[PDB]
Amino acid sequence: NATEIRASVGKMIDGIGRFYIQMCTELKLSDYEGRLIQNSLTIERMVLSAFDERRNKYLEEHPSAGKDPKKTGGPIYRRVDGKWRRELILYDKEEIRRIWRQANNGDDATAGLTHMMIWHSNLNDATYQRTRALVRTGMDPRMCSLMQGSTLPRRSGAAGAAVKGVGTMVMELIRMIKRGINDRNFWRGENGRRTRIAYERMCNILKGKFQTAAQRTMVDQVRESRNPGNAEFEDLIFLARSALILRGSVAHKSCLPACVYGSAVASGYDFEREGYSLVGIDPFRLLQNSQVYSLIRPNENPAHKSQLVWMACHSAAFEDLRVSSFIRGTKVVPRGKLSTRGVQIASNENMETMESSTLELRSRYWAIRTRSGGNTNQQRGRTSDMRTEIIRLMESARPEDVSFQGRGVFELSDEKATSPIVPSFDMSNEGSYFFG
Amino acid sequence: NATEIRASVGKMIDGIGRFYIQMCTELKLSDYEGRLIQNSLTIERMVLSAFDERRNKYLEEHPSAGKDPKKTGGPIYRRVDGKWRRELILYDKEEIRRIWRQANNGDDATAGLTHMMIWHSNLNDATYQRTRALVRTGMDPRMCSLMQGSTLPRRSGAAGAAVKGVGTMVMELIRMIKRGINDRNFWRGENGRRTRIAYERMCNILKGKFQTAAQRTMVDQVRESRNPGNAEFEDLIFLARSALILRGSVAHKSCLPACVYGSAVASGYDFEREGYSLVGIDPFRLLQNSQVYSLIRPNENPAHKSQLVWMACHSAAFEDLRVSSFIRGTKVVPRGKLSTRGVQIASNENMETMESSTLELRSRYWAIRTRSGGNTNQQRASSGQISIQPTFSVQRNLPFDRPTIMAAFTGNTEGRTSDMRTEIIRLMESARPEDVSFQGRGVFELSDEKATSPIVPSFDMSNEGSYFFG
Amino acid sequence: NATEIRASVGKMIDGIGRFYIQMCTELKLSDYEGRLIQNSLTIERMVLSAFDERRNKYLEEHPSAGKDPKKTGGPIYRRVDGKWRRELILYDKEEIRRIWRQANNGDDATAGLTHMMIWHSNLNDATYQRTRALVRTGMDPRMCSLMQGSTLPRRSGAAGAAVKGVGTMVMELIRMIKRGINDRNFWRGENGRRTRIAYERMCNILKGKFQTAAQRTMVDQVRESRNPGNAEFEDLIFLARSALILRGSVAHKSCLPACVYGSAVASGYDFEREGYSLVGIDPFRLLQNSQVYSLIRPNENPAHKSQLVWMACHSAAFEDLRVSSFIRGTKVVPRGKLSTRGVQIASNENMETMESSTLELRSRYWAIRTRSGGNTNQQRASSGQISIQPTFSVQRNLPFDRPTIMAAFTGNTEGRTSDMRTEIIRLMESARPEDVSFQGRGVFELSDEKATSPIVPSFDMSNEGSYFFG
Amino acid sequence: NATEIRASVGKMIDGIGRFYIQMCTELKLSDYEGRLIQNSLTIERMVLSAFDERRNKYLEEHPSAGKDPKKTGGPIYRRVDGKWRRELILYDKEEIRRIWRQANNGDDATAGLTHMMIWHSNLNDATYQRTRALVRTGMDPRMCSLMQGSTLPRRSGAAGAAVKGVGTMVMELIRMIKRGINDRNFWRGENGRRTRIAYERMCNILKGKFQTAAQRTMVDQVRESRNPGNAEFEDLIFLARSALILRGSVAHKSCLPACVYGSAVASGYDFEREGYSLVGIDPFRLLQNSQVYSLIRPNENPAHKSQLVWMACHSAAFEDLRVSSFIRGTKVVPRGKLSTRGVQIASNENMETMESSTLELRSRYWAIRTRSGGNTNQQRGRTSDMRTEIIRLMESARPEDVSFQGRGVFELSDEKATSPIVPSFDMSNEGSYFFG
RNA sequence: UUUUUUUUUUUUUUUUUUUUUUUUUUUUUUUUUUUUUU
RNA sequence: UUUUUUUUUUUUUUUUUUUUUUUUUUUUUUUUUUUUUU
Repeated sequence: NATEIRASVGKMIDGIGRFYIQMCTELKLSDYEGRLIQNSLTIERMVLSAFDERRNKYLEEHPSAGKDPKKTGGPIYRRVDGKWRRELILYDKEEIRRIWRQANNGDDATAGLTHMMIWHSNLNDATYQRTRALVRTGMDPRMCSLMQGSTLPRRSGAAGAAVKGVGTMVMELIRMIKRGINDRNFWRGENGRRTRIAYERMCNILKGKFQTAAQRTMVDQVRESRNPGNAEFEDLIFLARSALILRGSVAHKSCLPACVYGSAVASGYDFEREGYSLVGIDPFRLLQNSQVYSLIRPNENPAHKSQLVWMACHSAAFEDLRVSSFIRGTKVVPRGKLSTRGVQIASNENMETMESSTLELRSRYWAIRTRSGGNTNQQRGRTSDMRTEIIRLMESARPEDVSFQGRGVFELSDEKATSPIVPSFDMSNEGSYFFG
Repeated sequence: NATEIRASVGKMIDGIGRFYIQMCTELKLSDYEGRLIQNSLTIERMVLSAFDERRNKYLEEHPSAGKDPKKTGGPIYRRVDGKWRRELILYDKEEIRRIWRQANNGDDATAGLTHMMIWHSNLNDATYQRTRALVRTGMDPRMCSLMQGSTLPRRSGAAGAAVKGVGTMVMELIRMIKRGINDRNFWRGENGRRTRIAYERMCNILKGKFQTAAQRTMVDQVRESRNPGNAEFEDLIFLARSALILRGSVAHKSCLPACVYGSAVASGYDFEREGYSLVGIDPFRLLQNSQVYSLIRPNENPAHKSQLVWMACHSAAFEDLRVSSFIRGTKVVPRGKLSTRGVQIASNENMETMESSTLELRSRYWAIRTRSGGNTNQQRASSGQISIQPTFSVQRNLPFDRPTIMAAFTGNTEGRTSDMRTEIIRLMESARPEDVSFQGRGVFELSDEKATSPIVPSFDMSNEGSYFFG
Repeated sequence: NATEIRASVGKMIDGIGRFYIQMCTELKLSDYEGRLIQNSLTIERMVLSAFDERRNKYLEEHPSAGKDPKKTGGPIYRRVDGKWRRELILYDKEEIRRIWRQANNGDDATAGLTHMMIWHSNLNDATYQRTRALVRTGMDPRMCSLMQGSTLPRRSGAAGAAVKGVGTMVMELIRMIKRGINDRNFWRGENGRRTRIAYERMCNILKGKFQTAAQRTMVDQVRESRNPGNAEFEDLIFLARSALILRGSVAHKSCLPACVYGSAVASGYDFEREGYSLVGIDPFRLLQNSQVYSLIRPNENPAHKSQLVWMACHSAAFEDLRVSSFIRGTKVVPRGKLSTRGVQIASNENMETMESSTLELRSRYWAIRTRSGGNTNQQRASSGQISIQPTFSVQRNLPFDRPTIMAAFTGNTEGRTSDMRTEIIRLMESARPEDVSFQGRGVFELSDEKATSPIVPSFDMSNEGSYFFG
Repeated sequence: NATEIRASVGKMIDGIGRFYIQMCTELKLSDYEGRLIQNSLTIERMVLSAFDERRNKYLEEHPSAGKDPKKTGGPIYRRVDGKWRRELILYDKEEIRRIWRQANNGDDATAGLTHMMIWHSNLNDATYQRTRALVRTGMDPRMCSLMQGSTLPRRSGAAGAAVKGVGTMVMELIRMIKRGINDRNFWRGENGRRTRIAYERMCNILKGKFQTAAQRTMVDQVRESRNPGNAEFEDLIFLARSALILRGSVAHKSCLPACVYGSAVASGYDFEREGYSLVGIDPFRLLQNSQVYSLIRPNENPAHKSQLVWMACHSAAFEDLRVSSFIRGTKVVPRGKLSTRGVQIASNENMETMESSTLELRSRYWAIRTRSGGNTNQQRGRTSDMRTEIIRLMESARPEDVSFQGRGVFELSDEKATSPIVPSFDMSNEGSYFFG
């Protein structure tokens, strides 16, 4: 049944929106200031810093960074008669812990935490990707496309584990392998047993993510090495460059700004009654009547900022630019010529130059975002023997194979997925590559 | 942590200063004679000749050069009632070996050796640069700027290897390549294996010195030649003329005269307690209250000699003249019109003409000297995606950059020639003589100790000449 | 070094004695009631029930036995004006967990746990041995002498594993073998892997316990059976009846009553300073000035109770009665005619009949208790040469023992049956009830502290009976 | 030329005999007491403890074992009117160092040191062999025959290295391998370089010791492992059990008691003039007119003691018993039923029971002792491939192949090796095995 | 015609043993009592 | 119909670099001097 899942997610987002309502009540912010992305961003890093129970335990025994008992950051942006000012207001974790507890009807609301942390991962992937660490592990910078969910820490659950990319898992496992190579860390002690356990958990997440049998079997055989040394490093690099084309079935969770939920809940649109979905039309139509204000530099233009915000909201920064333009109805500029900077504001930037303006989120069309792979795969002793079939499959692969047969782009006016329209692009080589 | 490094360097320089104190005690020199650069210079060549264990072993089996059992040179300069006299006093190595051993609390003090030999390399680079060898290998004399640390022999460690210039490594590797071309020296014997090993050690020092990925990769591919012949010669010449603009991150170690440390230690300024640094304010403030005497020819002027000594001390002979003038506060004369000669005195020069006088080392300002590079690389490579991920479920093609996909699992033979040149040339064309470097850093005042607030310099004085040679 | 081990054991027993002091403070018991064995016994079953983390986890998911959340038993015995009364006072585990944590200076003190559980095993072996289980597995009741450390569960560490007898391991392994025979439990799952692991751990404990090479090799070959069926059952029974004479080197850990440590610690005798030992004179001299009170039935006599308590303290219930009498200086009555019962009191016994009195622990002599074996193996195997080397250059054959040369590179299948039996049987026939053991060691006097001069005992008192059971 | 070697060894043994003469002069011992093996044995451990410059340096920095500045042991045995008494007389090293220096005409006489330490190794091999260490390394006790020169430390030179057995080298190399396995000792430091150097020196000694090409090649390939781990352990165990039959050409150096040389030198028999040899008739004829007294327990018999002393002198404890009996002319009892104990006397044994008597060293015949192997060998990727030829050679080997063709046992009266007599034994299976 | 190198604690009570070693959890048991009974 | 584990120091000045690192020796050179000469 799907009604129970819809009711659960509706209750969750209703609690999130009511928490947004109460923070707006408590912060004494104006109507416009309640529609600012920066305030929600800072509040949600406060959120993660309050439920990072592992880091809370680590920092209680580590009183450093000066004035850091329970309070971090808090750069609240406020309006005086047109101008803007930031105040470093410090909030302790514990009261916000109870305000959450009262916001979800006595529950912890860890799932909502997973969705907010994933949405932060989505915005991070949209804005900046780290070839720095990618080459710190020595892997080439030609796989920036598999850094989805890279900023997500381990503390997230299965729902968080679903959206992390294959390359993110590759980076996380190589970190553990290099740590176990630097020092003899795999002893029979509890630490070795626990890192072992985390290793097979991440590995069966990996093998669940893939679709073709060959890569699943080679991941199975990579496990057979009780002592991860150097050979497994190139083995899993080969796994990664095979997943470049033999991509894993990774989900795309559609989370939206902290405000969008709050504005919807404030207006009285109860999500429990009519039901809510995370993959269907829902996050599209909530943005059809949503107003969002944002802060922009004197050199930054808002036109690219709105498109980057739509990237962050729908996690389409790793998709083809042509398709995103089709759903937008307007051309989407690649990151090569974006005359904009990161959404977050640096701690040293002055305030006389900063200017607030609206963001456009309206899209002409809507589409389903399933956790499936291209139809091209369906059309098609050690690790090297399977690398042979990897190579022959790569040779069989073509840049022409059309995927996603039987599905299409839909119009906004339809609600039950009745009749789509088939898109068709013949616009030469505009560039289907967000980076470069 | 940085406290441990500061304590170590403080202990080292304290031992050096105490050795200077004991040499002053043993040589029966006066107070003024203990502030002479020449005495410290001769004593420190004695130092290197005593720890040159490789050369010690080579000369024990090679008893030549007449009276040379254990003693070399030793031209000690002394004052009689205003006049000067040199005595060729010969000191054997071994007693000075034990005096060092007692000076560093039972330790060998090889790091201090590295800093003194680097400081000799700094003074040599400041005074004279060898286009003679630069054209002996056939390389043009336009690259005299990359002869930093040229006089440094191989015996120095990693700290010594950090300050050697890119051109110094180029010269050292071309020497080995020419030796291996003259005779079939790369055999499977131990000599070939050891020269091979030294070769990759010098090469990963090189690739550590650079900053941009293209030159690191081409250095990696130069290694793939198991038999260094003629092609690698022009390959590494191209590497050098690329490093002319794509300069390597080479450190600048701030060593000071043998006396300056001794005078500071004698006064009781313990460096272990308050800590010491080699890059920060430290060598600047020690020179703020340091007195130095030097020997000058009857034709030489002391005004340029003091500036050349400041060059040698702070290894700023390869820097822009305008900046050095700004920190000095006075104009720094380029080597074209320096009416002076080398600091060291020739063995045949007479003594009635020689005159001793003070040197000025005070500077109006101070600045940090990091081992970083300046704005150069621009629009060379931005990686870029190779694959795509389906976010929306739309019936569409999945664009794959196939020809690079094949270059990821296999590949042909791009080569080091007619391939990396395009990138090097493209980057050189993108480079401009206008690009300002070192953003976010500035020149500081002496009165500040914690790097609080700098002042931004600005020169509009036409074309005074930012070129020490020529 | 031995000083560190002595300091560690001294700290451990000091913590144990301080915990005894604090329990005496908290229980509001009198001076006499603090010298009762029963109170310490009940408190120490509370101790084991509080650190039985495996059983704690098993019982949290199994809430049975009525009122059993965290509290078990607790029959505290108290005096009213001469008479005695038991109260079933229930203590939860957790507060005693923290009181331990504060008693060992923030440490868990698991080693002390091992020694107390071993001492409970020692008293259990002294009082009652189970031929019930010995014949439940079908093994004959003739081997009651190898039930040392039988009550010890697996949770003990290596120190606990050292004192468990060979027969205890035989029983534990036969239990696992019968469980694996009843059901197909050796699957490739985690349970099979873990029971496998515990099996080789118990087996290398076994082979470490033995001394002669033949039994070690046959234990090695018993391992080669991946599927323990029926043949291994008689194989290891043969191993056990061979260890009857070819006894294993099993240690004898000298633990003493919960009170004895507490009284010693209360008086201020710090064991860390002067050092402590578990094998030497130490537990002997602490009992030389120790007062112990105990509970005795109206029919039980205290004379045999004191001797049984000395058995339990020094784990000498499996030794020769004559030797124990010699160290005692008084005759030790065997269990055949002991007009006494178990030390522990049944839950239904009335209190008007129960009477408290002192126990005698003074011994005339003292002896070392090493984990060595006695004279047994004789004319079993002397290796011998297999090859020869030509010393003189003489035209002669080179004798090579070829059939063993083929057995050194290859081999058939000798088997564990009809092969090692011959050696075992041969050695048993070579064994005699006359062979004197422990040459070079003797019984010592109390007044000596450094093991200077012993006295050689000599018994010619016919056949008084060197057999505690029967 | 061989005259120079003969002159050198004659000068060396003349110096040794003159040092024996001077020790007899200095110790104030009687004529009988100068013919006791125990006195020479103790004096020669004093000798080795005085030239053990490595141990001297190690003990100067390690002042332990109570009163041990420069003096060790010294249990001198003396006669009072028939009875015997031991005195623990302590001699410092340094004066004996100069007395040596004056005894060899200003030279160190390290070669003589090598021969005395080898002769101690010979007596140790004759008396007791250590299966204790042989099984400490885990090797089976079925190779006690290859423990020749086991007690010899590394300090000996090439002459000492020649007589050490193959099994001795196997034990020494396994010790280093186990030490390098326990800790990461093969670093680029000087210690690793020096242990490396000692390793190839011991290995080319090994490959020089062997005769057939297959084992030399497999020893060459064992070297190719830069990191000696576990596989090389069984590799070299296979090497050892192959050398069981494919024995190495190990020399047998004929050293004699400290006294025998002294008595010969005292009588005026200059060895420089007539020449001396270590392999030929020489040590045989010097024992033909040598008188030796020894100490015997009240239960020990002198008949087996004399034979064991002849074993120690001629290092024939690892040879066939039948051949040794033939040269003796009397039956040689194997160690199984020797009702005797070690030659050296324990420090706690009482003196009222001890009795001194003569030893018989006369032999009916004499034979050359070359460093060659049996004629049976002349009649005949990894380590396992060569193990295959090892197995086939072992199968080709027979316990019947007669060796040493063209050589025979000689009579005493002949001096120039003119005519031998061929021995022939048909005495069933008396037992050609000294142990077991 | 083939050769003196040194790296943190060992060995002569004796002849084949003896020696700085460790908290894992899987479906119902046990203190009426000492060798049976389920 | 698929899920909150914690182990010794990191990160919001910014968008693809920058950062606790080390004594090896092989057949004849060099301080009359500063860019030639052998």
